Amino acid sequence: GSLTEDGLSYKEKFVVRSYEVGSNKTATVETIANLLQEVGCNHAQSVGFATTTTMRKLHLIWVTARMHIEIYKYPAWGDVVEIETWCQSEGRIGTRRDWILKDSVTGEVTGRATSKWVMMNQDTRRLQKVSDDVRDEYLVFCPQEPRLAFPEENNRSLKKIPKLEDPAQYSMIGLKPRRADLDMNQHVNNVTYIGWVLESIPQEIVDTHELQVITLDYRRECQQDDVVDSLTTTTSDSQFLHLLRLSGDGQEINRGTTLWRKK
Amino acid sequence: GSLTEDGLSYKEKFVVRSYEVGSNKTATVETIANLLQEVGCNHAQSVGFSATTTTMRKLHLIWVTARMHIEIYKYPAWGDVVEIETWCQSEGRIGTRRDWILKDSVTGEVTGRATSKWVMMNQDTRRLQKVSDDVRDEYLVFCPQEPRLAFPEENNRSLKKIPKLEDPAQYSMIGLKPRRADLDMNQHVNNVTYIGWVLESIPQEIVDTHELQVITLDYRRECQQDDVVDSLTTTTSNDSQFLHLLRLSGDGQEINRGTTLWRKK
Ligand SMILES: O=C(COC(F)F)N1C[C@H]2CCC[C@H]2C1
Ligand SMILES: O=C(COC(F)F)N1C[C@H]2CCC[C@H]2C1
Repeated sequence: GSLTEDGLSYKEKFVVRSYEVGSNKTATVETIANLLQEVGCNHAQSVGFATTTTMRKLHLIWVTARMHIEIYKYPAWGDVVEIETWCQSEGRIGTRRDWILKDSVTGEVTGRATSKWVMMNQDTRRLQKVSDDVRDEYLVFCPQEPRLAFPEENNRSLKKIPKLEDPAQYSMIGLKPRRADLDMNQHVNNVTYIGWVLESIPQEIVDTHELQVITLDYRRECQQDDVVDSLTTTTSDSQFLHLLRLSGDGQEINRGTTLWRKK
Repeated sequence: GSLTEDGLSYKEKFVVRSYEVGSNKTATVETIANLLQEVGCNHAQSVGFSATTTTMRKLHLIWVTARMHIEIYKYPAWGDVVEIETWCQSEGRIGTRRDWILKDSVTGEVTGRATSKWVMMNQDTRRLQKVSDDVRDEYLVFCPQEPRLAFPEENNRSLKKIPKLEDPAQYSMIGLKPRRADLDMNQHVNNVTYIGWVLESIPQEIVDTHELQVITLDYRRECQQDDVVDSLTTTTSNDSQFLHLLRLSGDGQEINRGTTLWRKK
């Protein structure tokens, strides 16, 4: 696509593909999640990026800490969806990347997303606050006045997610990543976690309901040779509490919540 | 994309995406396989197939993949535009063939090509059957009459008989299950998932040092949503050759067999 007239956001139109849709012939939440990360990459490339000059000298990367997605209408197979994305500072806590999905024909908002990214060393995996010299390097590509995709004060994207208590109501055990699940850098794609979380949602809910909200908290990366267990409990529209953990020791890697509506 | 001037083939340009590339920052063979099935679906839709005829719908009949052969000379890089041209052709009452040609949008050179053999089957009973004349006439008007082969060679590798892998296998990837992302719109496992499962038993060292040049896959059975697969591999060979076997974890029922050919980077 291209940067908007002010250079402070990026837009891209995607045509939804045959293998990108589910049983309802509309894009899956993982296809939407894939399209959000693609428009985010093109926005970074269009302004010279995904690290700054300081970041590569210090072996620093932006890592996902939290992802929140709300979908009102899933684009059908053959439909064009327009996604607009931008970044914003959260001082020294990290960066936020926001998205707005629109119907290319009507112009209506059909979905929206927000993500929280934190600075981390590539080698030790130790968290880090954003330095001023780093902030100066990317502020010129962000709106100065706040531009929020989810502007509601105390909303679903900032809610504290509790840890799921054993025994879980549902579970999908023995989940492993394949080469298609890794990115260009050999790490498991952040979208795979969405898929693994939804694997423990019972098929009856998937057949009768539509996923409206998904909030995911990223605690630890699943390695190529790791095995995950996906756990789910109904906390309620249908509401679920989720937990991804290592098959062996039970080390937590993700926690989240989903909200579904009757079709 | 669109049908060509004669309406006997379809072309589409795809821009390669960030999540669609592997370690070498070029499209994976599963991304290529996904793009081939996407250009095939748009070709069917552009001539009124949204993918059976009136006779096929009335008789609960569908086209199923029996064999897929893909040969790649250059994998498109992240950001590159790849142009795929696809067409179909009759093989009398045996079935249909769908062929593909991948081209570099900048140079116009052929960077890859594929051929597939499809057979008619009843959706419910899963029993194969020959292409009837009533069906043949309904789709012949969308195929070239003179043969148009992507792999025309006198002794091409797309028609070679694949043997069954003998136990013990040299390599293996056990306990492979499909997730919802592996199913298509009809809830059946996507034919591309089998390519990935086959490659899961190729050792990582081969993937890091070699590039996949040829892959031939034979489809014997479909893996159900609640099935578990075992991927087996044995080296049969500057170039590396492998013999593959996908089978059910339990009884050892065969679902796929294939071969791969790799070349040093
Ligand atoms: O990768 C980041 C920061 O994390 C998150 F926001 F994507 N970026 C990408 C660069 C291009 C857009 C502004 C710059 C911030
Ligand atoms: O899908 C097929 C044939 O099955 C298989 F070979 F792909 N089709 C759909 C139409 C495309 C032009 C020929 C028509 C027959």
